[PDB]
Amino acid sequence: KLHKEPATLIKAIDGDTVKLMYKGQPMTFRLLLVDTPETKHPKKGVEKYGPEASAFTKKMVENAKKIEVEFDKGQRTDKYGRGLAYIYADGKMVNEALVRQGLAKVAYVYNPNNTHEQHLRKSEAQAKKEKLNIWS
Repeated sequence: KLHKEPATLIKAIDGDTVKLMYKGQPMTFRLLLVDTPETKHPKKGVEKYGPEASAFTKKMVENAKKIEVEFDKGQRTDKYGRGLAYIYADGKMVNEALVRQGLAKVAYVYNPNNTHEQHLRKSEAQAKKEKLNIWS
C-alpha cells in the first residue's frame, strides 16, 4: 500500500516539477502521471497554458500548510534524478488538481507507477467535457 510522507517546499519550478526538502535532502520532484504545458520545455520553449499550469502548481504548494509526497510502487527517481511522486497540498493531490482544471493531460503510462491512473483519467474526461483551458 502507498503512504504519504512529509516534505518541505523549497521552490516550485514548473507546472510538473517542484523542488522539495525530502528526508533532509533537497530534491527535484516530477509529478507522476501528468504532462503539463511547459514554460521551460527543451525544444518548444513556453507553450500555451504553460504560465497558467506553472502559476497554479506554485499557488497550490506555496499556500499549503502541509506538503506530502506519496511514492508509487515502482522506481522512485527517474533517469534525471528526479523523485517521481504524487504531491499532496493539504490533502489535495496537486497532480489531480491540474488535470481537473484542464491544465494537464494524463501522461502515457505503462511502467509500475500507475496506481492512480484511472482516477486521473476520470478527472481529465470531466475537464475535457467541461471544455476547460487546454480543452477549450
